[PDB]
Amino acid sequence: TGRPEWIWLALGTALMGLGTLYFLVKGMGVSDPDAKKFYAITTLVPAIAFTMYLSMLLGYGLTMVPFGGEQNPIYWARYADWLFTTPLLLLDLALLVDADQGTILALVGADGIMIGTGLVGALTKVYSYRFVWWAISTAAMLYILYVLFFGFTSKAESMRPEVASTFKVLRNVTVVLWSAYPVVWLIGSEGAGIVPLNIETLLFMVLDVSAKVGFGLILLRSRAIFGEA
Amino acid sequence: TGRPEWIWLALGTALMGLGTLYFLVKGMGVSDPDAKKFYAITTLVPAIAFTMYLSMLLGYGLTMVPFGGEQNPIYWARYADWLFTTPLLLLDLALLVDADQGTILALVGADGIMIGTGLVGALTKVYSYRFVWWAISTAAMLYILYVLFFGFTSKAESMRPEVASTFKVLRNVTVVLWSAYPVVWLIGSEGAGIVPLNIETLLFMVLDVSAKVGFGLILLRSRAIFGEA
Amino acid sequence: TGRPEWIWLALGTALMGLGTLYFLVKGMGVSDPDAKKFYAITTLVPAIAFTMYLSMLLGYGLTMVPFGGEQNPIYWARYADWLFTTPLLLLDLALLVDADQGTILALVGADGIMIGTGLVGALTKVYSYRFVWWAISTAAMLYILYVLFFGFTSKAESMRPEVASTFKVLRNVTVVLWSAYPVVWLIGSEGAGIVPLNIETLLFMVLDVSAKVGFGLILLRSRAIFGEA
Ligand SMILES: CCCCCCCC/C=C/CCCCCCCC(=O)OC[C@H](O)CO
Ligand SMILES: CCCCCCCC/C=C/CCCCCCCC(=O)OC[C@H](O)CO
Ligand SMILES: CCCCCCCC/C=C/CCCCCCCC(=O)OC[C@H](O)CO
Ligand SMILES: CCCCCCCC/C=C\CCCCCCCC(=O)OC[C@H](O)CO
Ligand SMILES: CCCCCCCC/C=C\CCCCCCCC(=O)OC[C@H](O)CO
Ligand SMILES: CCCCCCCC/C=C\CCCCCCCC(=O)OC[C@H](O)CO
Ligand SMILES: CCCCCCCC/C=C\CCCCCCCC(=O)OC[C@H](O)CO
Ligand SMILES: CCCCCCCC/C=C\CCCCCCCC(=O)OC[C@H](O)CO
Ligand SMILES: CCCCCCCC/C=C\CCCCCCCC(=O)OC[C@H](O)CO
Ligand SMILES: *C/C=C(C)/C=C/C=C(C)/C=C/C1=C(C)CCCC1(C)C
Ligand SMILES: *C/C=C(C)/C=C/C=C(C)/C=C/C1=C(C)CCCC1(C)C
Ligand SMILES: *C/C=C(C)/C=C/C=C(C)/C=C/C1=C(C)CCCC1(C)C
Repeated sequence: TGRPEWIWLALGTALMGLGTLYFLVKGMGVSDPDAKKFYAITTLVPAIAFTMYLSMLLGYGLTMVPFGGEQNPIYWARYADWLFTTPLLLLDLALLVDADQGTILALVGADGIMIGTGLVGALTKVYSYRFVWWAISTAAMLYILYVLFFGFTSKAESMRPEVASTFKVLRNVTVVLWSAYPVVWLIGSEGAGIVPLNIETLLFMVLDVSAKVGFGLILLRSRAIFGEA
Repeated sequence: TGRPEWIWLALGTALMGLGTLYFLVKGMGVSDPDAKKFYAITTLVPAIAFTMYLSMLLGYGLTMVPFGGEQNPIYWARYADWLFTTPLLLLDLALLVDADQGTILALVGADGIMIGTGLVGALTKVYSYRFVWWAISTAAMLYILYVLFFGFTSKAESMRPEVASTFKVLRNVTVVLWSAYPVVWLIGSEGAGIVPLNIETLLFMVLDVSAKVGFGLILLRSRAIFGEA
Repeated sequence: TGRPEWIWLALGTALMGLGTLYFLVKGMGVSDPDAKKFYAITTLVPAIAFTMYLSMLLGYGLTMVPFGGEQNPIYWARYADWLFTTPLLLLDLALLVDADQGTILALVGADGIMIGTGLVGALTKVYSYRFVWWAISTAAMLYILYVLFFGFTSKAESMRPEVASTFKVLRNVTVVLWSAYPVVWLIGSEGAGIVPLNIETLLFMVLDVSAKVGFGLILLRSRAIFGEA
């Protein structure tokens, strides 16, 4: 394997795998029903990302897409990852603040549109249309961030202090990290092609590990995931 | 873009997009938890259909399927739309009548079979087998209509009068509009090829806008979506 | 159709179809809300398997995968079946013992990984990597079996005696039958190629009918699916 980005795919694979194992072992010896929900959701996230990084590392999760008169390597497995992991991450946030079902459905639905349209944009062969899908996806992302900041922050402040403050930290982490993804896509090989694939891959790896394992480390060490005992 | 059906794809795109915006703005300023559920479900429907009409308009959601000794344009994106939107529409109906979970699972499951087998039939290269899948899908549709008429009508009449009467209207709309889809498929380019694709596309566009935006306009203007206040 | 395995695909198709009809008719005349849930879940399982056996029989659910320097017939439709049916079967078990939501999410998630990685392994063109995916999938399966034996058996014994004893029987059936699948894959055409496809197909057919129709016959004749009346 001589793809230059292989090193970042290997490191992502390793870090997701180690993250999954840590959460799995940490979650052993938890009986609180509420805490079990968070452990289950949060452990699945890097477990799924592990499998999809491994598929990229082994070359399964890569296809060639012709656009701009070239054969462009597109790691389609990222979207398969994000389709399942990003709603789980939003579920962690929503459960934390005890969001109502309708809000959860809107968030997960907007998230599916965001990832779905990003995959279409990534596979689209007419260059200028790629950015049409990027814009729709980014609009869906803005909707999600809107809800997290101006709906979830409303109900969280009415929750327990440990819930309010854990939510606020995870909210901020999410807004910052999630916002970088459309930027990397736009400047990387899926978009304008300014940043080469190997650096794009490093950037997504840093984002993915932070948004998944970092997020989970903050969440799962907090007392907000337990019922008041 | 010189595909003659492009005009109907553009109009569908526009009407779904406008529908989505109307529901989104209308749903702003709703705090009732029950009404939020309906707004969320109903707004997602045309939002999803928007993306899939746009994919057809831009040519992404189209493939060529050889059968009957010809290369037949098959808009596969319709099924991707219907897979997600048709269960959401059934969820609107089920929540309205407070259906039990087992009935909801049966309906959504039968609906997945209906769309799944329709997609297989649409992609199948042996001409006579296409109609085998059409028959299975239509049997799944009959099951759904059975449940809506002879199960949901039973519990709705026990609900609030505004729930009973809003359900009955949406039920009738659904049965009529949904029944036309297998007919259009059978006589159109996916089936017997009597009606040319451009007219088939107009017909599905009229059905889709009615079953989604029309449906949602009836539902979201009714008082049945709010708790009794 | 001269594929030698066609006879087992036809018989599986027939037995799933007959199973579905039996459960459908049997479930007519059930009003208990709890029993309705089980009937809905259990009837969907062979209905889905029916469609996917039929797709294999008609040749839709078959692709050719080059590995080991040969064109290998891979029935990919099995995974499409298993992706939806195996979580439904686990849902039957979990509802029986009234498992908490977090445990259900872990089980369904691990199950998706198990089937997802098996499909990747089945489609992978580098021969030695196929067994990497097989090992990950089998690890996910071991996690599921662990939970069923050393978590579900814990709460079931605290349930009604008819629930405890119906669970224990279905648990044992599941562990035995589910464990055979990775073995058949490993020795069959997807793996080491010791057992030819036609015998592999017979083996999966016997397993599938037992794990689905057999399972459902035990479950749906038990009094554990009803509330105490
Ligand atoms: C939190 C613990 C870690 C903290 C740190 C995290 C850093 C993550 C990102 C690094 C970007 C690296 C960018 C490397 C750019 C190399 C550009 C290059 O090689 O340029 C040569 C080219 O020919 C002409 O530009
Ligand atoms: C509710 C507000 C709107 C109300 C109205 C909704 C109408 C929707 C459907 C119209 C079908 C149009 C069918 C057009 C058929 C044209 C056939 C044609 O061109 O035939 C020539 C051919 O060479 C030989 O048949
Ligand atoms: C429960 C009611 C039914 C009870 C019974 C269920 C049996 C299911 C499995 C049978 C395996 C059959 C294996 C057949 C193997 C044939 C091998 C063969 O043909 O070998 C020739 C070859 O050239 C050199 O090995
Ligand atoms: C190098 C190591 C790589 C990583 C290892 C292989 C990953 C895929 C395999 C198995 C998934 C196992 C299940 C994953 C989900 C577990 C959910 C959980 O922790 O559930 C706790 C809950 O409290 C319960 O009731
Ligand atoms: C309640 C839950 C709501 C969930 C809402 C989900 C909405 C997803 C919407 C749009 C994206 C669909 C993208 C589909 C892309 C398929 C691409 C594909 O498979 O392409 C294969 C090949 O390259 C070409 O045929
Ligand atoms: C021309 C315009 C085209 C259409 C616009 C682009 C469509 C895709 C983009 C964003 C989806 C936004 C989210 C869609 C779902 C919103 C759900 C909703 O309304 O939720 C209300 C609920 O009460 C909350 O708690
Ligand atoms: C509880 C929820 C229950 C949900 C129940 C869902 C049941 C779906 C069943 C059958 C349709 C499956 C259709 C799969 C079609 C895939 C076609 C495809 O991707 O084909 C690619 C290419 O053309 C060839 O390899
Ligand atoms: C040869 C025969 C082959 C098999 C027949 C064709 C299979 C696919 C067609 C229809 C699926 C019908 C719906 C399947 C799910 C029914 C769920 C159910 O039984 O629900 C009971 C519940 O109590 C309700 O409230
Ligand atoms: C809460 C619910 C949790 C659910 C957890 C699910 C996790 C699935 C993880 C990994 C498998 C993904 C496998 C994706 C395989 C796609 C293969 C494919 O479509 O390949 C087409 C073609 O052969 C090549 O491009
Ligand atoms: C664990 C991984 C996470 C949190 C991934 C998040 C990914 C995104 C927020 C992706 C967003 C995109 C856009 C808003 C537009 C362009 C395409 C995407 C999919 C990269
Ligand atoms: C918003 C879109 C809606 C309500 C679409 C409904 C679609 C159907 C009821 C499709 C039904 C079909 C059959 C019953 C058999 C042939 C194939 C289908 C998928 C067109
Ligand atoms: C109705 C069908 C059932 C219960 C199918 C069960 C299937 C499995 C437990 C499959 C398991 C696999 C492995 C553990 C590794 C190799 C690949 C699989 C998918 C065959």
